[PDB]
Amino acid sequence: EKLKIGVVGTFAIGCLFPLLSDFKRSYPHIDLHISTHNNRVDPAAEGLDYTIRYGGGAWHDTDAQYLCSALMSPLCSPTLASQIQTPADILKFPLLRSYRRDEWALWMQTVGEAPPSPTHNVMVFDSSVTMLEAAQAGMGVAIAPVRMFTHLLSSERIVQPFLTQIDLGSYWITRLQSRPETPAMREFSRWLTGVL
Amino acid sequence: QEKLKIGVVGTFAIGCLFPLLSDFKRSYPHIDLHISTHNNRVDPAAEGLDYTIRYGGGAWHDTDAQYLCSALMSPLCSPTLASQIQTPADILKFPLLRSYRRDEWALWMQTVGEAPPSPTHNVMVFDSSVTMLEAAQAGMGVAIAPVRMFTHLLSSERIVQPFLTQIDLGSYWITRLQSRPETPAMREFSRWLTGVL
Repeated sequence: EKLKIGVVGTFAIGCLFPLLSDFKRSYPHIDLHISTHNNRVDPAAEGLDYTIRYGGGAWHDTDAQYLCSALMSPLCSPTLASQIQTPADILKFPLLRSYRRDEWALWMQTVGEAPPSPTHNVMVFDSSVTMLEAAQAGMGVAIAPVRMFTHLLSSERIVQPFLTQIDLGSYWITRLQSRPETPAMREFSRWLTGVL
Repeated sequence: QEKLKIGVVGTFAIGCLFPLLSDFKRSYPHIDLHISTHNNRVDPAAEGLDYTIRYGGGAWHDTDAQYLCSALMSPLCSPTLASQIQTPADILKFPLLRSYRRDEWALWMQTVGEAPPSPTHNVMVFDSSVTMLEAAQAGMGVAIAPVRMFTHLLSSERIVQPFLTQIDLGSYWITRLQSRPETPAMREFSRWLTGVL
C-alpha cells in the first residue's frame, strides 16, 4: 500500500515527523513516501496523493481538510531578546518574513503600533525553517507559527518576546479533485486529524 | 541608493552568506541589498532578481553563471546514529535523507566501495538541505549535504560527519540572466563575495 505525501517543511519538522513512529506501529502495512516543499507545490506534477500545506483552504480544484492552527508571533535569539522590551524595539533589528502579504504590518497593528517603514531592512524567506535558522544566528526578528518551533523554545535557542499572536492561515491536508482517494489515504487522514 | 535584489538558495544563505552579510553592509553602505531565499527552484525573471545564488552545474538556459565555491557532499547524522555507525554499510541501518536531485546515495556508496542501496530502502525527499539537516538532528535518518554549509551544526556537535569521503554533484554559482543588465552595485557585490570566498 503506497501513500505519497508532500509536506510543507515546517510542518514536517515541527509536527509530523515526531508522529510518524505512531503511524508506523498503528498501520505497519502502509508504505509512506514523504517529500517536503516550501508551500509552493504542484501536486499533479509531483504525483502526490495528499499535500500538507499552509494557507486558507481555498485551492482551485482542491478539497482541503483542516488540520491545525498556525498562530504566529515574533521569535528571536536570546541575544536580540535581551534588547527587546517593547514591540517598537523589534524595529531596532531587521525583519524576517515570508513571501506572503502583511505579516509584520498586521502584527504591529494588532498590538497597537504603527506598521514598519516601507524601507525597513527586511529579508524574505521561502521556508519558516530557514527563517528560524537565520533568527537563531541573530540576523533579525522572525515571525512564524510558534507551535512548529517548540523544540527551539524548549531548548532555549529561540525566544518569543510577546504573547500576541496573529492568524494568517492554518495547516491543511489537501487532495486534487480529479485525484482518486484510497483506503491508505483515509487511514492516514483519519490518523493525523485524530492526533491533532 | 543603489538597489540590489538577490535570491539565495537557503543552504548557502545560512551556511555561508548570512555570516558575512554585516561585512558587505559596512563596506558598501551605499547599496540597498534585498535578500530572498529559495529552495533552488527559482524564476529570476519573475522575482525580478539581479543575481541568483544557486546550486548546480553552471549551465542554465540563457544564463551567465559565475563559480562561487565547491559543495562537496558527505553523510551527516545526529550524535546518536553516529554511535551506531562504524562502517559505511552501517548507514543502511537507517532511513536515507536525499534531495530531489539524482543519485546522491548511489554515487556516495559507489565511491566508498559499497553496493547501491536497496530500491525499497526507506528514503525521505527534501527540497532543502536546511530542512534535511533538521530532520537528521532529530534522528529521522542520515543526511547527505554540502559539509562546508553546516559548519555551525558540526562545531556545536548537533551533527556528525562519520566519514571523510566526499563527492561533487554540483557547486554554488552566482547567476545573471543574459538579458539582465549588469549594474555597478552588482559588480561590487559579486566581487566582494568571490573575494571573501
